[PDB]
Amino acid sequence: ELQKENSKRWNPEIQYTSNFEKQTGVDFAVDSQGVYSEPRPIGTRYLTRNL
Amino acid sequence: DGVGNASGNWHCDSTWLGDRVITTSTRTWALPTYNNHLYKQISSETAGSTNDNTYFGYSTPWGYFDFNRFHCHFSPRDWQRLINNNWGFRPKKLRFKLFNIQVKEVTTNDGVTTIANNLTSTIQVFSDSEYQLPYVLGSAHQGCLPPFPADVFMIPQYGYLTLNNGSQSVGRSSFYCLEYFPSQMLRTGNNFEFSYSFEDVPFHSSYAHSQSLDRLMNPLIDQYLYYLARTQSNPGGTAGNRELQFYQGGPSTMAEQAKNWLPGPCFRQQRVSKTLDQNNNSNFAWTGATKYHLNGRNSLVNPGVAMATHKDDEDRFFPSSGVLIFGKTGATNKTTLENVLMTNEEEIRPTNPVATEEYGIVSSNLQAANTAAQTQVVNNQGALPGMVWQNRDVYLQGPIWAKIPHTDGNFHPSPLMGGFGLKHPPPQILIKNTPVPANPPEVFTPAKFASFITQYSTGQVSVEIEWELQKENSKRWNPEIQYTSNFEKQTGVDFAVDSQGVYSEPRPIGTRYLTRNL
Amino acid sequence: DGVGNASGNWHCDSTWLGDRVITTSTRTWALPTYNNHLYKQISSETAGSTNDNTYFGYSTPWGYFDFNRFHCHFSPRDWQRLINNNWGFRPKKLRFKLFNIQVKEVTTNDGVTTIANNLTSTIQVFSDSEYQLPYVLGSAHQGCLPPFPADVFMIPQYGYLTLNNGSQSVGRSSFYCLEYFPSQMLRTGNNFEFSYSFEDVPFHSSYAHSQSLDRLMNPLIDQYLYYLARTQSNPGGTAGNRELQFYQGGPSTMAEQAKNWLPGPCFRQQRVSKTLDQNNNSNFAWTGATKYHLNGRNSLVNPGVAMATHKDDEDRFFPSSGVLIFGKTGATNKTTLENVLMTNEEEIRPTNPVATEEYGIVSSNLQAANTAAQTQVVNNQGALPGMVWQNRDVYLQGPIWAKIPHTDGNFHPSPLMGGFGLKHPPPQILIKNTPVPANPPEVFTPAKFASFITQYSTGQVSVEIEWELQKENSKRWNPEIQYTSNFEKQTGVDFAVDSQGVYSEPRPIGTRYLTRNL
Amino acid sequence: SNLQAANTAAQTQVVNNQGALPGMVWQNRDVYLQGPIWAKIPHTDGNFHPSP
Amino acid sequence: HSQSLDRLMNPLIDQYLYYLARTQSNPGGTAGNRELQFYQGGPSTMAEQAK
Amino acid sequence: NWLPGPCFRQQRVSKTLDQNNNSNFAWTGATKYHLNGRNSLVNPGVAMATHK
Repeated sequence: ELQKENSKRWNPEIQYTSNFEKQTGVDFAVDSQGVYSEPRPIGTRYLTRNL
Repeated sequence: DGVGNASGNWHCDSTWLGDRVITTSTRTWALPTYNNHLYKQISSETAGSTNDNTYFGYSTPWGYFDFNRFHCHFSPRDWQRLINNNWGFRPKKLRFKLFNIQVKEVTTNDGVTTIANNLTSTIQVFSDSEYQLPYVLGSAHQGCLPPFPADVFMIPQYGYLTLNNGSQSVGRSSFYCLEYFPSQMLRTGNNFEFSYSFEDVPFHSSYAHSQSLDRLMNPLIDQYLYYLARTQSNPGGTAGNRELQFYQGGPSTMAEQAKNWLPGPCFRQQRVSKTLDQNNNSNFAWTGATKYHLNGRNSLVNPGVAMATHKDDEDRFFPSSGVLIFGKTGATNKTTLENVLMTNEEEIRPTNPVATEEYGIVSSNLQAANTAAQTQVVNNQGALPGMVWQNRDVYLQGPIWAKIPHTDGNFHPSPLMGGFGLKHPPPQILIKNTPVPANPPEVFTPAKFASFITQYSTGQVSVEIEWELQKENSKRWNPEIQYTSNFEKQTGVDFAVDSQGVYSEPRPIGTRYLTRNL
Repeated sequence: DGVGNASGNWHCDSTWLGDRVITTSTRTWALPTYNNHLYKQISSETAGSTNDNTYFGYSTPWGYFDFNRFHCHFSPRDWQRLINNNWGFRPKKLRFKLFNIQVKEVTTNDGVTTIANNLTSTIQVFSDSEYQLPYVLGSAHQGCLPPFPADVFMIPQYGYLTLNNGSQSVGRSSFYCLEYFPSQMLRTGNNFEFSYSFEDVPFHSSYAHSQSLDRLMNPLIDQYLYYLARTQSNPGGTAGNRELQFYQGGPSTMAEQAKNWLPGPCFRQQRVSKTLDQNNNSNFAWTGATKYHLNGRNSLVNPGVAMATHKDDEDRFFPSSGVLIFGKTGATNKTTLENVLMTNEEEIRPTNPVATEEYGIVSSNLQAANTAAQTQVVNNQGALPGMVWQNRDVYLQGPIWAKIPHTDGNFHPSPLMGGFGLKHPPPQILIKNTPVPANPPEVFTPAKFASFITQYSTGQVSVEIEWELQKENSKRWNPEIQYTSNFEKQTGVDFAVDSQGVYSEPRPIGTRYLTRNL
Repeated sequence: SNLQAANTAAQTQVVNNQGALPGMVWQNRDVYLQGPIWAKIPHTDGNFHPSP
Repeated sequence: HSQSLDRLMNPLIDQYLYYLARTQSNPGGTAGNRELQFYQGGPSTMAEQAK
Repeated sequence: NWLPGPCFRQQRVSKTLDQNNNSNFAWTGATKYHLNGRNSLVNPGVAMATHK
């Protein structure tokens, strides 16, 4: 069950995003040998809210 | 609904109806233009304040209405009725109105100022009934409806703060435009209205306990439980050798008896006397205070956990920052002791620990044949299974409610200044003058418009609340303590005006007069 | 409907409802008197402009409303929602209102200016819902509803141009009187309204392709088709004699494989670097530009066919006139490079050719035993059977729509600045102050009346649009690129006000963030 | 830590641990794509804010 | 959260509650003798305010 | 995921007279609380285990 956000913030928020520049491999994919890997940890607290 | 028609009447009244009381209030307000119709970023850089005082935020051109004080609704005679005859109370319903709107334009010239009516200007009002804006109420700010009904008041300016790193902002700072809401526009001849329901909340305790927590036994019978009395049986001299002796519950040894209930938590503060030749010759209002620490900043614990002010026979003492302090009539922001009014929470001495003393004593080691026992003083203590405690009182000139912060966990969410803690409190009402531009040039310019006509507005406001009463059901035989007026002659009446026309309140009035068996 | 009654409320909001989003906006305007209630003929003779700049037209006393920009309707947070979660969108319905009208008279005297209310003056509004007047919108003019809702704006003056021969007119030049239309007159207490339906139009592509057009094969298998590989079989030395050798589709030779689809058309422009010590020491902003030729005049190709800005690793380059350029906060009309904001169309590199490079190579002759082969570089190319291409992106601070010219033929009528091309666009709304003559003489004169009272008017405007969303349906396993805010500390917030009260937009924001398999 | 007087300076003590006090508000720990989802609360007589 | 717990006030208005500011009123030198002085909630003193 | 309960540590006393210290500490070295200027033995208090 999802709880949707209902914010009146005027300016844009912080969002989780992928890399933009060139690398040797893709994050969250396999390498030339067939091994899956996860680069970093990903949390959940990106949107904001008035305490 | 025109220029020559009133859109509301005056309603100031009180109606006691058994288990309910209904109050109604009406006042006259005035609203200037704030910030020149601009939003402005504010910071602590202008202040040159310290790291603890560092802040980053915004200021807006809107005002807001504030009636979060008991004297906005109760007159002193009504407060006396309530606190002398009831054990508890709480709010039920609210109703709000704005009527008889007037808008004026101001022209200054040659040092002569003129004022005329503007019949076609509007104002903008809305309620934040979904709690999307920062809730700025509930911080004990000035700008309330005045206690005396014949007084005219000025509406305060609205602003807020967001996250900062020094005098900087961070990527999580939020900016808010209030014009991004739906508002209702009012010319003269229009009015505004809304109603609200209070969620279910506990009654405020308007009583004092008439027993103490360590004296809940029968003083004539003994107990069937033993306690360790002696360890070194001394027959009279130094020849006392080891022996274990256990006693039986007795009336004289009230303390040496099994109990069932502990006192509440503590956060021990510094003691300060009302005698300058009793306090230490040093400045320790900040270095020796009680603080908390959050994100590299310090902040005074003010007022904090509800504790008793002083013990028996020690009324001249008080904690550094553990009481509410109001000011007498016409005081400055920087003031001495004979011009302030301090409260007393010494009616909760039966259950809550004294603020300036320690909680208790615990052990620190394990004694042996050749090691004496050791103890350690407990100057702070959180919740333990078995604890009971009271809350802080409310005053005729104090706050009514606070908004509980939306978090994952809280613990006993009573606001520490006193009042009713609400997850969905009465919403903020914001009001503004609609800008009227002066004459623009006759050739188009994209430059930002900045020439305006000076305006302000005035009108009437009313607010009405229904409260639920809890009546007392006591079998006390002898008479009780009651709040009462003076009997002897003075120069003036308390809670009235003087020869110059100034209203004043002499003392603070609490609620805990009737008693109750703990 | 009187002097003391508001005829509308404030409505600024957004409502996301699944496959639709509805936006609403309200602003405050001011309208001066233009031209002294006169129509005037204008020409390039006063300018002393060149043959290319020669023009002949008219100017009118009417103003007009303009909201053909995305930030008139979307706030930056809403634009972020839209571009981070959707593959496409398009407009559906429109609604327009004008309310709370106020008219004022201005008296100047002794250097003292006074302003009073005129309760019996009117204004004149109408919509050109049959498209009989020249459509002046859709040329990226200033005079829009401001991006920040708390800003007051001035309405622009309306005029148009017709056919000219130098600074002269010809027998086919058209003059237009706007009073020759039916309008609606509004005193204070009246309001105005109309609605419109958008014709059926394609969704805007809010995605970037994740494959390229020359890489649509399987990289493990070979083809069943041969291509000519060698012509002079060289066994290692200069003794190579004639021989025809054909190869088979291989993974290494991706380019040497039969395909099915060509890139789009091109109109190759000049390359300009962001390094002054990399650009040539000469002025070539006009002599070496890309132009078209129409009726003896030249005109810059600006911005023109949608092409990619730069190739890989070459982000410091850009075409001379092949991108959109906005200005930072508070810039003049003549400006240097560190005060402008340039866009990047490099996300259409998978299908569209780079702007500053050539299309391809073709042959020029017929080789023989004693004639070497020759080629020729193709710097321009129209449509060929097999071509696929993308359109230019839209920006939060760019235009929304354009009117397609009524002609006999067009080709892919997407407007070259970006947006939705419409044969029946939202009509122009024109507004004017009704003239109030001063006191005439007391003896009749046929001479033309020329004494008027100075007036201007102010009021509120609102506009509401409903958009249709196309949701994304992707099976990508790894995460996508998303527009995001800064994370570290700065002095101010992006898309907010500074300490002086000025709103500003730091960067341009496009729409192509999510991806899609070509 | 003490009670100051005319001839006694004030003293303090640093609080390195603290349980629940009336008035406290707090957040919980975040969850991660590669972390646990749930835990079983132990069957006892009392708990306090049983978030794992 | 986009606000902090010690910054939930309005930064333009003052409070109607006093706090103990000084104990040894120093007129500038070492001749400061005992005196109790109470202040009023101010924007600069965010920490010195009832919460 | 789970911590033990609260504590109010008390003095240890052995059932061997030649193991307990040669002194009377049934009141001076006890565990008390303080309420309105009076002291009172914490008896029995928070539920804790008797011995290890």
